[PDB]
Amino acid sequence: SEAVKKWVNKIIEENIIAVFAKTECPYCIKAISILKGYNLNSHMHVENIEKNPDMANIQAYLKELTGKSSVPRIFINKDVVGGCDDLVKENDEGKLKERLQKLGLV
Ligand SMILES: [Cs+]
Ligand SMILES: [Cs+]
Ligand SMILES: [Cs+]
Ligand SMILES: [Pt+2]
Repeated sequence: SEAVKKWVNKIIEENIIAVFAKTECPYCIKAISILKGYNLNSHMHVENIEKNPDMANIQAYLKELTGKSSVPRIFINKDVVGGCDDLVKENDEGKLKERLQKLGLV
């Protein structure tokens, strides 16, 4: 399905911070809260892919792009950050702030 891929691509390309998430997902909530703590709201988009008829196609494409089908799936300026554990590692080790600095976001 080209439509699904194009839809996912538009979300990633039109938002510097793009998070694919689902309902009642604690690690989604944690990752989003961490990102909002950098005052990134204006350049963030969160897409709930569970409330979507094509969830499985979206997840399969996210796995093709990132290696995992699970949510949260986090992209920053089209680069794959990964899941919430990946975000926590980057945040604790300073890489997240460097990412955001290079983008003029921090
Ligand atoms: Cs912060
Ligand atoms: Cs937003
Ligand atoms: Cs930090
Ligand atoms: Pt949005």
